[PDB]
Amino acid sequence: PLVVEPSYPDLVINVGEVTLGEENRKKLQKIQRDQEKERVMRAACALLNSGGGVIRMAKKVEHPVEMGLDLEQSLRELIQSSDLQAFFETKQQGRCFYIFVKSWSSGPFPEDRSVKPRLCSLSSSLYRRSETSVRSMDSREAFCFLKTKRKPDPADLIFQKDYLEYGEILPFPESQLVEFKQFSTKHFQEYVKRTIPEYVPAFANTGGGYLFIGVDDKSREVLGCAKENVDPDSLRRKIEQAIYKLPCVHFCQPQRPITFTLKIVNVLKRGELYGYACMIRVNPFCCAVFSEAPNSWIVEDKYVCSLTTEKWVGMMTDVYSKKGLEHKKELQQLLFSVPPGYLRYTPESLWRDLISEHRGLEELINKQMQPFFRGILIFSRSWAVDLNLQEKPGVICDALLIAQNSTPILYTILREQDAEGQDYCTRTAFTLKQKLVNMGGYTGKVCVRAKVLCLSPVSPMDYPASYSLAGTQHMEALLQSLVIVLLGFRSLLSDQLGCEVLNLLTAQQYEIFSRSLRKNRELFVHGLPGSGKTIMAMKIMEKIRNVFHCEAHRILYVCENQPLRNFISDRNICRAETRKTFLRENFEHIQHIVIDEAQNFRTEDGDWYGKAKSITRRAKGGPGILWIFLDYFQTSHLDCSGLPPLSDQYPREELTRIVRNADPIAKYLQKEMQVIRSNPSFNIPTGCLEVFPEAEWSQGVQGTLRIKKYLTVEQIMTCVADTCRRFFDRGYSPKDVAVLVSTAKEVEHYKYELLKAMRKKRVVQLSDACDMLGDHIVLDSVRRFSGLERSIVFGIHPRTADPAILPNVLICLASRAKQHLYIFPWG
Amino acid sequence: PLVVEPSYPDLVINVGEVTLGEENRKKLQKIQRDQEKERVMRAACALLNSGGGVIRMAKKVEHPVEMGLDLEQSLRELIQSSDLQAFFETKQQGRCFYIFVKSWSSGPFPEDRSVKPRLCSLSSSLYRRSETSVRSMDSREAFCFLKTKRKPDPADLIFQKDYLEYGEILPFPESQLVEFKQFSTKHFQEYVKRTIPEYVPAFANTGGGYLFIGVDDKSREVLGCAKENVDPDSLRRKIEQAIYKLPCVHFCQPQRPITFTLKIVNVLKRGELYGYACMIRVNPFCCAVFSEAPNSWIVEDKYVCSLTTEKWVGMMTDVYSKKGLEHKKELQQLLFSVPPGYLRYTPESLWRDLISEHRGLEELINKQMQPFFRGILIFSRSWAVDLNLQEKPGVICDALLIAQNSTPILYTILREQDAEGQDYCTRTAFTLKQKLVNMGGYTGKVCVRAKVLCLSPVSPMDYPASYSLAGTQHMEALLQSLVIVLLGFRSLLSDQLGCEVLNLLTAQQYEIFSRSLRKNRELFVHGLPGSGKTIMAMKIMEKIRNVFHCEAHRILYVCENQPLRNFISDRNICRAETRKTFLRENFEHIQHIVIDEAQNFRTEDGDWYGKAKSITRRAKGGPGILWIFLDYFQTSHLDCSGLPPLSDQYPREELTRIVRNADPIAKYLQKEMQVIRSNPSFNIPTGCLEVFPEAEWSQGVQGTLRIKKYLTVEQIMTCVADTCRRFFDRGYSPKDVAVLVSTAKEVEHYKYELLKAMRKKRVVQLSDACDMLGDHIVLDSVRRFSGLERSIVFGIHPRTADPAILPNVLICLASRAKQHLYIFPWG
RNA sequence: CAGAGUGGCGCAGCGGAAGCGUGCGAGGUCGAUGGAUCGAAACCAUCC
RNA sequence: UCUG
Ligand SMILES: [Mg+2]
Ligand SMILES: [Mg+2]
Ligand SMILES: [Mg+2]
Ligand SMILES: [Mn+2]
Ligand SMILES: [Mn+2]
Ligand SMILES: [Mn+2]
Ligand SMILES: [Zn+2]
Ligand SMILES: [Zn+2]
Repeated sequence: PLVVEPSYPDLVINVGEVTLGEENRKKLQKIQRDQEKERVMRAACALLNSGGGVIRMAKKVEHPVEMGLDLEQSLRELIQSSDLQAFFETKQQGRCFYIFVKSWSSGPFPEDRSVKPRLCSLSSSLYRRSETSVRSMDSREAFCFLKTKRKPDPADLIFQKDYLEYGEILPFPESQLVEFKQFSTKHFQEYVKRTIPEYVPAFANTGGGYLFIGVDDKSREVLGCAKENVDPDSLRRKIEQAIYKLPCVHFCQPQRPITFTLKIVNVLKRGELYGYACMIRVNPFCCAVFSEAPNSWIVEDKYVCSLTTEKWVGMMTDVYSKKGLEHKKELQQLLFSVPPGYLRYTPESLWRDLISEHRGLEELINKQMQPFFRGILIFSRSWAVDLNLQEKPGVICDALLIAQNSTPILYTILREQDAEGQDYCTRTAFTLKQKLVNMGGYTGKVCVRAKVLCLSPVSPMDYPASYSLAGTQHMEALLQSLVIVLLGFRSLLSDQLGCEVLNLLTAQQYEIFSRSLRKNRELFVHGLPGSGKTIMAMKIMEKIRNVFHCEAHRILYVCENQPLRNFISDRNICRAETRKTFLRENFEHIQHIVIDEAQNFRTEDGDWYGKAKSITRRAKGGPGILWIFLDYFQTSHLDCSGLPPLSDQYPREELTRIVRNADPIAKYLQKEMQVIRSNPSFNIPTGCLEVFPEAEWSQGVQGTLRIKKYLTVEQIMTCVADTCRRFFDRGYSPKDVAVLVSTAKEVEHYKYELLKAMRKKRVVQLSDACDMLGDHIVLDSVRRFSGLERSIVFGIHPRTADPAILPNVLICLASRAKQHLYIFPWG
Repeated sequence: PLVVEPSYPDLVINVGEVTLGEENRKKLQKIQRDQEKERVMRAACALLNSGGGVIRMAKKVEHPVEMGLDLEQSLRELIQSSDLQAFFETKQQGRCFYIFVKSWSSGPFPEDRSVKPRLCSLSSSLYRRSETSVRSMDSREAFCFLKTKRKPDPADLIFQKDYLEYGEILPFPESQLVEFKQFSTKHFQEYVKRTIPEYVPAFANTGGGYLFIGVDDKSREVLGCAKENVDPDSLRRKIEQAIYKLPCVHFCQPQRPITFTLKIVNVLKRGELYGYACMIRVNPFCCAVFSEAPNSWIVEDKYVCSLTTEKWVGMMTDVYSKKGLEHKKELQQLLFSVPPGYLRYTPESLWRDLISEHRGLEELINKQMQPFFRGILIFSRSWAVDLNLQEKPGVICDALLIAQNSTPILYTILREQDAEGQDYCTRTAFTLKQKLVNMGGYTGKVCVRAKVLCLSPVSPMDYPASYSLAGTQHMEALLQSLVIVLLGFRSLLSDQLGCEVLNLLTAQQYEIFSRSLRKNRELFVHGLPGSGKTIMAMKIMEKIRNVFHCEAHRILYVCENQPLRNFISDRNICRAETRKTFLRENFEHIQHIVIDEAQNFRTEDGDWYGKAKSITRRAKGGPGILWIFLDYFQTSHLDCSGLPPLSDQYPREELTRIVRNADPIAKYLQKEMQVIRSNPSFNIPTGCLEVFPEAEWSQGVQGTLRIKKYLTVEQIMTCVADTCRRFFDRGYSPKDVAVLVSTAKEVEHYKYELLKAMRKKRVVQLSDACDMLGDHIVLDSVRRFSGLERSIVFGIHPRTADPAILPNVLICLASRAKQHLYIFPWG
């Protein structure tokens, strides 16, 4: 058998001794020549179908040789093209000959998915009748034929005869429906056994037909087989067994076997029995019939394995993320932008952390990076763990180099040398390359070299020059495949990519939403939790600036909460104020007004809606913009909000697509919204909560949601500290974490407890919700975090005065978490 | 030579005598065998590339014979598939052998454009270096190669040498970049000259390479050619001339020629000059290099012609109604819906006219139609005229039969037997079939039979059974291709299809528009001329009833003009009234109000807008719907309309896509809207007319715009009557025509004047705009025709009392025509 | 435009099979691959 | 691969 070599960062199949050179291979005997050719072609097919690799063969002479015409032609047949260089490149050194094989297909969703076949095969074992000849279907023909099958005569006169005259002439020729065969003179039963697989499947795959055995096909003479040579019952039994032995694959019901009529008739010479002639009528088969199992190979674990018939048909007829595939170019430009003329280290925060914790690491890396002038060096605590592989103690970090005029290199940094370091690095590089091809959908020639570096005080293959990243196009394509690969795993870079995907989804929804600016002066925006209400408000204030050409301070933003007010003020896109400040001060200078979280306003301090109406109507350019954003699921009090009735809240816009939270958080939000609908708060007008989220909408961004109950306050705080420490060690910054509590009164108690639990984790700095721009964890109440978001949120003991409002507080908490949400309910 | 036979309704190529049968073809000399094969393959390639046809060949034997293995294999090579039955079917009758060829690709926009090449070829003449061998690209390979090009070494150490030593061993083998040749005799010059065309193009197309002439293949020793056989100057001249003789095609700029380096180096023997060795370095070429012209054939005019290199590359790399292509299925189910279980005649009005005009036509057709149980028979005055061919006097009618278990048949009915009737029918059927394939994109096996019928009391070819319409799928696909074909011509059916296309575009825009119903209670809809405003209003009322579940009489429609009132009222979708009636009467039972053409309202009778506000505000579902449709380009007076200010007209919806007029009418409306914008009326709001048509929007519907000036009134009347008579002869109805005049005072004059002409055309029935549902020509004023539309409009002498109102009239007139507009201005 | 590639060397076969002349019983799978044929070096195609 |  063929076995993949284990100590390489690629798929490497050793095919042993092979005779190379056209003269050398012509001097061989055909049997050994064909055996060597078949070995090489099985290896090539497996590598084509398994993501690419290297074929290693020892050559018997030192001097450079040509591969050979038969091997060339077999590779051409394998890829159905004369463009060998697109998939095969050879190098040779000393007594070694290498064939570097590119993947035939890459990714779960190729562009050519409906155009080209998924596999390469040495043979498909599919035959069809083409006029008077039987022709094997190549990979493309078999693909089309299986697609067709999957989508939902004077010969009969002779067939009806119960006997034939020796030397009789049949009145028709061979055709699409008729075949004439003579009997072999030597081995009659072996001959029929050989003949049935060639012709019966071909007729079955195309309209059926007649097979006459014992007929000269040049004369159409009936000859048959001498009775001394054949026994009709044995012949019939052999024929039937051969026909029933043929593999068949059904795309339908019922799955009845091949339908055929077999007649053995007497051949009478001068009216007396001379011999027997065989006639088979093959009726058209509903689906594909194979002469035998297809000759297609693939790499499974560490072995080169042939595909079964049904597995082959499944591949030929049939955690990935569609959002990554859709946005790969934008995501790559955002995170992995490749600069001109200098080498970039990312993530910068993790790089700075690593060089601070480890002495000489910066010098080691900078020394190793001297040869490379342009590219990106992507760091990580453990690329192995990033790819769902086992962590290795002693590995300081891993770095992936993607630089111009170089192949991808995975670096593993060790504090001190270890025996398993090289094996660990090779395993990680192999996994990364296979992911880049099979999950990331990279269609080029790719290799990842595994190099182990040490801090304290098998040989790599030389790949062809086509495996070095030539320039910007190659680097960007490889980095987009890397984006797709990373989005399928849990890691720091994966979470950053998920944040950017959520931002892109919000941008799409905002592009749709902003068309309402030209069409409404007053507008009531009813957004659902996680629908991006506040992002929409900020972007619409920006757009108002450019559309009405008014100076930024002419636009006013009103909200209920000081933390949200401060967050909006930090961007300088407008003037931001709280309901109380808005009602107290004077704003005749304001043209346009945007009100957010209007469901949380209150009437005691005045008629804010009337004041906003007056201010916007007294504008110079007609009645100014007055857009009121609100979300009735996120009501924080049972009092009157001061909004107009639901009948008078027109014109209306609905933000129903969740674009701000990962998939688990969005599902939790939907369930909580349904619970709210079942038990609505009585201050909300009856018909408000009948807004339903988009039925088939999903974010395609993976996140985290854990509910940890029955814990004490001390246990909760210890768990929070441990999780935060793990995130920070992996490379998350503190400013991506928020701890939200039941009420503002418990904030100080839980703050002291969190500091007690965190002083063990080397960080002692917390922040209030009013300082979102600081590099610290924010601890506050769910109420005071309205409109603000963090990647990681810890929800501690969500509870309120009215059990009816507890689902509301759960929604308000869950909607603040973008990717990771930890809830610690009461017990 | 090969010429298509003229007597047939298909492309028929006569290839003459051909030897058929494998045993008979083996007896031939190779020269004759190959000549016959080449002739048959030229015919097959031409038919594949020209929409299909029949190859006729006379065979030398009476009895049936198989085609022959070489012919089978050539056909398989031509279609790059063993599925011969998909494109070729054979029949033989006595001494004639027929090959029925299907089109390779159909239509200007095939669904597989990016996958398969548009042409079949005998050879592409494109060669690539494939390791150590040169291979020609098949059609698919060349398609991919030209698609790629269309986008905007130790060998060098031996090449750089000034001289070589006899017996020197080259240290490299033949490879992707190196080719060795060794000619040892006289004729060395001819050998290298004919070596150039096969190796230089391959290297040029495949990244360049080296050609060493004078190197032993097996040992790689430099031997060269004895001095006495080679003259270096002459050799260089031949090599350069051969290289520059190679055809090249450029997709780029600059179109620089092929770049190469040629060296004739001295081969020394112990320091003594022995001979010459020739070395060529071929650099990669920007584009495709051909060894010769491609071998591809096509039928143009009556000849089978070979494509030139440039035409072949164009066809391999590069009226057609795209709207028809998009909507073919809906258009077919609308106009050519095939019924189950009976034969349908269309158009029904034209059929009735024909059988009323001609005695015995009904029995003739019904007796001819007995064999057919299911299908459709499509009548016309002249299908030849419909297909832009010449009209033939004596043809009563043409009918296209599309029935199950039959081939398409075009019937030509003559009043009396004629000699040229069969030629006319055959030409029409040939044109129809060729259009169905090359313009309607029909990818099945299609033939149109041509039968001539006589009202007064070359043999046809028998097609394979696969050309008969098996059932619903084939008949519907053929009728959809017919829809596409008809939409590219002028005819009654083409106009009906264009009307349905306009309706489908309006329906798409209404689906986009109706989403505003949930979001708005008050809405001001600002439509441009031809934007479907009234259709939107009607459909929105229909949706209001369905969504609010209120009875139709609860919805009120208010307009300015009695004819539009009547037209809307007859729909029974609502209560419809005029402005004055609305002010006068009581409407407390009304929930919703829709107001159309609001810019034409007047303030004299009262505050209609205030009344509508009051009525709608007090509905059960809160404030009721109050949608006000209006178009300021279509104003009818200089007086105040009573609408609220433009700033107060919010929220707004703008209908900017023209969906109710054909392309010429839409372009005319766009041109005149600029004239309006140049000088708007003083009563019109300042900024309202700043709305613009959708930039890249086109209906894709053919229409007619004719402006006939410098004519007197009787000339106008005669032209109108003549055009109406021509339309009615072709089969149009009088209810498709409107004659619009400047004012109602001139209506009485023009009505008598128009009758004075129509009494010569045998129509004496006219009506005003209030009888739009009758079977008569409508004559009325342009303003009185507000909100209504007809397929054919004659606009006569537009006029007004003030130049300030003059600009609107031409738009207000042109917007009322759907497909045909005739304007008769002053002069 | 055609032809040739079978014992070290030169060569005949022309549908059932490995032989002749030279060189000394030995010496080749009839240039390679694929195809038709019940069946080949022999018929067909492509390639070197 | 070579030859006429
Ligand atoms: Mg013989
Ligand atoms: Mg052979
Ligand atoms: Mg066989
Ligand atoms: Mn046969
Ligand atoms: Mn070679
Ligand atoms: Mn060579
Ligand atoms: Zn089946
Ligand atoms: Zn070029």
